[PDB]
Amino acid sequence: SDTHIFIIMGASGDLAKKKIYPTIWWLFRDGLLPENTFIVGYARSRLTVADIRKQSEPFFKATPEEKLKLEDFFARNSYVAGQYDDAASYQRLNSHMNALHLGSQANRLFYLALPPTVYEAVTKNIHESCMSQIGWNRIIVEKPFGRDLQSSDRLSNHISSLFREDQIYRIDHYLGKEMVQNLMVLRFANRIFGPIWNRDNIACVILTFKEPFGTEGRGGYFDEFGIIRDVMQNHLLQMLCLVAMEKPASTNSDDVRDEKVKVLKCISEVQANNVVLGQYVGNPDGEGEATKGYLDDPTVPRGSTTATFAAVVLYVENERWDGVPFILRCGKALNERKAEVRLQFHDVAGDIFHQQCKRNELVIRVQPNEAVYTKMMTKKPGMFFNPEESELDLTLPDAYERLILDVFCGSQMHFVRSDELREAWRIFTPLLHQIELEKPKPIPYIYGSRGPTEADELMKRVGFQYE
Amino acid sequence: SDTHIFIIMGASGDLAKKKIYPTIWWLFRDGLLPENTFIVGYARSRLTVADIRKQSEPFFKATPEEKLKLEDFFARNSYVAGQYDDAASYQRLNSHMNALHLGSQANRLFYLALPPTVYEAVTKNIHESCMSQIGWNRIIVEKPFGRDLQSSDRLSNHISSLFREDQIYRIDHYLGKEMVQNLMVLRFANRIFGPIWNRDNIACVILTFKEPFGTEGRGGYFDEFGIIRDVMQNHLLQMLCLVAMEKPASTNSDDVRDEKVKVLKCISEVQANNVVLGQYVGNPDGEGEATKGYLDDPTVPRGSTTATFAAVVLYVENERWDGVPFILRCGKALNERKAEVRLQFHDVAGDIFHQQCKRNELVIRVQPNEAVYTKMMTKKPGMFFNPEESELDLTLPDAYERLILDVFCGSQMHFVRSDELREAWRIFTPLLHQIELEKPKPIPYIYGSRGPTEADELMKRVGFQYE
Amino acid sequence: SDTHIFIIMGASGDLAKKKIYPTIWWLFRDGLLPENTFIVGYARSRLTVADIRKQSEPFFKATPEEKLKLEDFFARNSYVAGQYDDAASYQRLNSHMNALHLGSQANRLFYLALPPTVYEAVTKNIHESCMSQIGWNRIIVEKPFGRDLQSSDRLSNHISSLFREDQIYRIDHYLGKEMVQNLMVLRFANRIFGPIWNRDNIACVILTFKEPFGTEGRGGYFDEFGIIRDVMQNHLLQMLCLVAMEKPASTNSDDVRDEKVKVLKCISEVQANNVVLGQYVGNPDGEGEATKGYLDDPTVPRGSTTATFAAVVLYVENERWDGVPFILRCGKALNERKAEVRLQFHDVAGDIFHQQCKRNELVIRVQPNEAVYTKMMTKKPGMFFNPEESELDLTLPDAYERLILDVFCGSQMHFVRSDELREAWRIFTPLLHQIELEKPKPIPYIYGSRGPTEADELMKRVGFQYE
Amino acid sequence: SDTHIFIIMGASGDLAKKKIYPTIWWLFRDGLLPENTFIVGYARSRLTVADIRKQSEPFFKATPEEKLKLEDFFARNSYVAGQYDDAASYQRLNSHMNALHLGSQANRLFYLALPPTVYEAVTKNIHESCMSQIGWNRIIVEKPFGRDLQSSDRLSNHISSLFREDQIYRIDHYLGKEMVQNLMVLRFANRIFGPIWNRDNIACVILTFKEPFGTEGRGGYFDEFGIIRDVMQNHLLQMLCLVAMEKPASTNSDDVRDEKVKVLKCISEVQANNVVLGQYVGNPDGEGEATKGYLDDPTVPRGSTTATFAAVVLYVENERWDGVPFILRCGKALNERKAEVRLQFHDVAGDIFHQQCKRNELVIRVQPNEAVYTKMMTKKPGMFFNPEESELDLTLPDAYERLILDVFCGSQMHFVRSDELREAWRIFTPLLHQIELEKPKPIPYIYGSRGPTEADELMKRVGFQYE
Repeated sequence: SDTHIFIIMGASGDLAKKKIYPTIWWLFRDGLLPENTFIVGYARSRLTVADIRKQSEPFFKATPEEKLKLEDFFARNSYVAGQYDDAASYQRLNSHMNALHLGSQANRLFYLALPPTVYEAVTKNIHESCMSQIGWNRIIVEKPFGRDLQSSDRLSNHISSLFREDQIYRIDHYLGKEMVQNLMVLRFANRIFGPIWNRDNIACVILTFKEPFGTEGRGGYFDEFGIIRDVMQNHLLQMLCLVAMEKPASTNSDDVRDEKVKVLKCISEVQANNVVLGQYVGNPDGEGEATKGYLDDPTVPRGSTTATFAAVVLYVENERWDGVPFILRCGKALNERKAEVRLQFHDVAGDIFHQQCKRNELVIRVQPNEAVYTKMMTKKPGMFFNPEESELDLTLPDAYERLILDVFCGSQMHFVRSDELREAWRIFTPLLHQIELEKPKPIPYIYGSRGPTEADELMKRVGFQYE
Repeated sequence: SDTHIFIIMGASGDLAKKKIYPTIWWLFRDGLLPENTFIVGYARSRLTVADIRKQSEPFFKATPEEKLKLEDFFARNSYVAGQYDDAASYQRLNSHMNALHLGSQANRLFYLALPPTVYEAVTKNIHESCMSQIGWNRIIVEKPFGRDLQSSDRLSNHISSLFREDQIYRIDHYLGKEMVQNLMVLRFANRIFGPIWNRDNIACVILTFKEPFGTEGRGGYFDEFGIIRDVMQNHLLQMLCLVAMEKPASTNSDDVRDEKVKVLKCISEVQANNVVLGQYVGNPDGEGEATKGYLDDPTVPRGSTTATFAAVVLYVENERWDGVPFILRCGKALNERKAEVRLQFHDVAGDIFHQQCKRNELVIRVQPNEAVYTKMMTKKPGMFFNPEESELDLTLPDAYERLILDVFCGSQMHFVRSDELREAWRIFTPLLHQIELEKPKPIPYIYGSRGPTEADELMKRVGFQYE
Repeated sequence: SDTHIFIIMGASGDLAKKKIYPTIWWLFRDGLLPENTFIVGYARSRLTVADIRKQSEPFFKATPEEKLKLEDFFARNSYVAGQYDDAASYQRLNSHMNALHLGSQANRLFYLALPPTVYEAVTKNIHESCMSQIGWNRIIVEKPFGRDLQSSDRLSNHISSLFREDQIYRIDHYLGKEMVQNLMVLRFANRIFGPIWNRDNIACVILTFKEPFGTEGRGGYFDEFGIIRDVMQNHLLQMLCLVAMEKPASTNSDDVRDEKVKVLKCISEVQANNVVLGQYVGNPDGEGEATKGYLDDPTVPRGSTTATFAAVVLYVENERWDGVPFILRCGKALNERKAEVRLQFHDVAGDIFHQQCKRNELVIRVQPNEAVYTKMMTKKPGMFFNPEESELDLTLPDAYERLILDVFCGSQMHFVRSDELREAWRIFTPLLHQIELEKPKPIPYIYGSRGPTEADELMKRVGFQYE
Repeated sequence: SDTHIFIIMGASGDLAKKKIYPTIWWLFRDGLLPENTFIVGYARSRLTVADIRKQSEPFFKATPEEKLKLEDFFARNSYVAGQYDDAASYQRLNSHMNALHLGSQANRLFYLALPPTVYEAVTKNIHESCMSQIGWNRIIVEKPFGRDLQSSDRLSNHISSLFREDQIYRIDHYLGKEMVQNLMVLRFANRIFGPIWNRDNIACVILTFKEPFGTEGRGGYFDEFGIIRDVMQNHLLQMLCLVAMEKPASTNSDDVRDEKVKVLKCISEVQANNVVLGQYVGNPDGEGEATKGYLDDPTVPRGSTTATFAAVVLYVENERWDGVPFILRCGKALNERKAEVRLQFHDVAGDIFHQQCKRNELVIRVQPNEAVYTKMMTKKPGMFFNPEESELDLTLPDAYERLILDVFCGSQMHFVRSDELREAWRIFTPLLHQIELEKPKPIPYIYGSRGPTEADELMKRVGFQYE
């Protein structure tokens, strides 16, 4: 009902032209955005709505059946050209927004789709210039959230001195939000999985994020950060919080993020003896990009110690998870594209089936195909007592569209908080400093393989049983 | 490899010609019996193998493809005519076995398919004359096992003074042996269902055995015993033992029957305030037998207070099942054929889903259409935290063939023991004495219904939350 | 070192001269305060240090041995005469504080011991002038913290707009801090009482606070608040939070108050059917004040429905405490002085001792005679299996001295938080509004009795088994 | 009434005159024996009541006050001289017993206090001649119950072919029967110790039986058996059964021995890698027998590897005790006399006390100075959250008198059964056969020390945390 404005900061950027504009396109096409919604593209380069349309339509996946809808979408679009650290551009932007249908009363939604080196300046100018005095104001902040505990604290302190937590929306591109809700309903609305969700029954927790592609083209951008900062400290650790949390007081966003930050407070700093780092190398038997390793990219500096694979074992030190390993295994250039939560349960206390029993498993897969199945054992049909391992299944805008829909709706549950981010960086900062100080050489693994075998050895050591 | 003999006592009886000969037919046809197996029918009236063929073939369900195999099977059988209480006849039958290929060294298997009023004489004569000195001897005792604690005690004392527990096989026609193994493997090989199998999680247990037909023709025989002795005293109580048993020390038959009798030893005597007794009456809407009531059968004595339906709540007072109701609901002429084990779980402690969750259920249906499925809630596809109830499935000679194969193989796990049988009557004897002493009037219910609503009121009172 | 200043707001009040001067005197006498500490009294009446001496010496309970040390303590005292709502008075008080040894660098602590209506002006004036620019500043706020959710929210919002939670110290005079630490260590450092601290084992929780004396003198002031607001809203509910809290992430003050707030957030509003209200009436026999009832006090308004006793059942609707009653029983003019936490455990699952077992209890008595004892069953010596009830013991400035020491050391664990207080008032606000709207008549009970019988009936109804 | 006869088989032996006659003295002196109790000594040497008096009075420990009652006890006694393998002597004994006041109607109770090589003939002669046709018959059998599985099965099969389990009373001199009942009431009547009695909480179980003296003169008798067959196979393993048993269906003896044998069936055979065997050596610094080693005894054969100390770790592979070690530590000539049960509990999940908490323990000391106490952490009084470990106590004929009283009363709970003994010998037979075949050398330890250090290393290896 209320009129809204979708503000794309740095709309000329690659991310804005490939993932955000198509994602508001698909959201307006499906009728999910509020009826009165305006898109204002703001960047440094002087462009028009026609230029943005021309440069973004290939990624729109447009069809001839909806050219009228496409024209309606682009009639709601607007562009303002200005520097990110020049105030005059910001009051020009604010005057443009006020020069709209109920622009002053409109709810303003900022998306910061620009390099993080200017987040300070952009947030400083937005607070003084482009706020709305009637409707709410919300900024979407993209990763990276700094690289250390100190930098993350300084950016978070700046933003929280300007905004409040109700206005900060730190987005996580890899959070499905549907399998997360499946997790919460499964382990919180069912008594089957309630009492068994603790130390006494679960042996280990494996949180996986594999990508079959390396760092083609954009290897220099990945070099400065590494796979830990890329995936593990934010996405896999948020999945750890969702898996290991206590039952919240309610399904409110704050009541869930409190449980997540409480789980984070129980995790101690990472020790390097529980970390296996890998770096993919070219495959001689490959066909395309498989024949080029991480160091083969001309944008990667020579002798780069950046790891494209990492397996890290964490321990949530509370009553429910003390001593249970949490193996965060993520890496690039692996054999498949997988992202799942895997729980191995303990062997049954007292075996009457002559060591034929296997550990029960509960897998919550997000990528490529969503599934929730339990690998438990049922009796093999016949005339004889032996269990057999059987896979039993227990289970549409994608993750990004629904995340933007949460930002519109104000559901901040699936976004990392400030204290949550501080604990997430506290867990990993000493290990990252040690890695970037000593520069230990990562274990090379072949492109398309399963990663270094030392990661498998570490998983064996911590108490993981693989068939 | 070793030769076997299958002795059918009372082969001229209805039970033999209707259930036994087809069952051994299906066991021999499927190539499951030992190759050297002899069948020796014995009854009072003078018959031959040809007479048995003429009276039995329509119930064989044979096909023209296997008429040669049928001829081979009937060239293997034999008949002996003699009284059940004459030593000379038993000596003749023993000689008849001795006049067979390796007959003296054969394993002898006696099935008691004759009225229980003469078991006292028949077992005595069998022990006196027909016993085997080399091969094992096994007798299969058909229900009824007496009418109360005293009659069952005297019969069991006689049989155990003659034979040992390794030789007694008290058969349960309604026991699947397929879903029982599924139960044991499900709850004993899986940690998913291990910790939750107790008071803290399971709210109530429903053990159901319904039949869509009444007591046509043979209602007079049912009159003297009633539905309690007919189904509930033995079959439903064995199912209760299998559900409530502790994990045995091994998969041995004795190690399982010890747990069964231990479970029976902690069930108090049945009180009349936990029992709902009903009698099916005609459904004037008719259709067939439905328009004839229990008392409308001329074979039933006038003014018969025999209950064709019974709902009884039992409490296994031990550390695992204290306070958890065990509702045995069995009846005749009900709405459908069903035999299932249903476990309601408690509501989740602390509801963050606005009273939308329902009690989880684990259902182990024995017949028809064997299945093991849990009613647990998944996330409703959509946009919000909405739980919806979903049925998730977790799952070949019939039961009688697999039970006769148990007697052949010596597996005595699914047969009731003497101490187990004595505990079964100590739980039901006071109630039955009260019923046939005071002679209460059962609540009449229409043919084809779900039973008297007083049973539903009883289940609701004891803690069964029916949605 | 690090010189301190202890500013006692309201130096002429009864609370000051009767409890605060003795407490700080005992703190210095025991050598517990920092060596450099100054006590600056401030009130409206023109007084001196000698007037403070003459008005407060009866209550120091001093001895002639330490009269020199008493003189030393009074040599560190001072008085400032100024109105509570005069800016010049606070300016001269700030100048007086600066006119001390290392005064500007001193840590300032203001004890607000003045009537509730004046906090609004006093906090504002203190924040305007009397703040310290170098050392820390802390305020100690005496109850009442408003009369309902609205008044408490107003006062808390004012104070939080002025001060931060690190500076607000809401004092609870009834909180032992010695048996509370014993409770936390007992239930968090021991595996004996760890697993059993949940629904599955605990039947009901009784939190008790009884006084043997009535409302002599201070009767009209008690009239406007009632026993609920006086004791149950703050002290008994904090005891409930301590009993029902999960294990905090650490022993830090914030980590404990977070668990306390999470416990409070899981408690629904109090219903009038779970409340029993009593009002003590004069015991005809008596000896003294027992002859005088609540309305017999001339200062109590006629026809007062104020309850001097209250029994309230609370339910913490979370995973650990769903369905477990929390019976808060507080009252005045009862049979004995008592303040204890009593935990009844369930009956043992399966009784093999012929119903001779009583429910196990864990009692943590705070006053009188601080003790921790559990009532479990031990075998009666002899030749028989006859268990018998046995009491087994499981277990220094007073509570107020250690509470002021907490404010000096900054240990804010034992002080209620703004959100904690908001939740506490949210729980009780509808019930109190109904009480002072409908004006129910409390059940009159004899002075020196155990309270109205309806409280015992309520405990019996909710599941309390009294031997 | 119901006249009783106490037959001491082999009354001329050391065991009778040193332990049994004083025990019946103390039983009749305290008025615990039935009033019509006759004592009949029977052995080879031609003796009289006066001679038994002369040889046994020094061990009677009587007083001149009760010297009058002494004759009354000796006025009920009688003696028969006969060989143990002569039917004429046993017929004479039967006639002598029949030549008593209501001797034919009397209850006959035989004590077998004669060498085990003669038991086979003695039991046969008793069953042939001396059995009672009216009252009950009970035989008390002394250890050893054979040397291994084969001999024990032979003896038990012989006795069971002669007598039934209601007549066989296998005595255990070291079973207190007083602290065992305390343990049962503690863990079965209380929920404080109920849910914590499993894998999830208990880390290890230590079963101790120490003696400060070595083989004094009877080293030759101990040489053929060893400390395993001496104490560990029978007494410590019965303690293991009592600790690890599930809650019986009742307090009946049969229901308890059923659980004991069920626990025994869940114990795998002992492996030599979980066994530490020791042999004590003389201590130069000693004064008396401490200076003489095991091999220094002339009655001990030269080059004897008989173990006088043994530390053995067992595992009860069932649902409640999977992976929990059961360390049986017994030895002779140790530092102190002790026989206790110690249960170490796991570390609390999540330490908020900075690695200060120690594992909770529950100690049930049987001898000396019977006591039950828990070592659990309570807060150290002061100004800090630091717990301290404290010992909190949870707590008359001696053990042998109460055991004979159990035999008289028919309480068979504390006597080992046939199948119990079968499982007990099955557990230890492979290890003992390996010991007697390979003949390993035990680790020498100093007389009066704590035992070999390898035992401590084994306890630390299996999971025992020593402070």
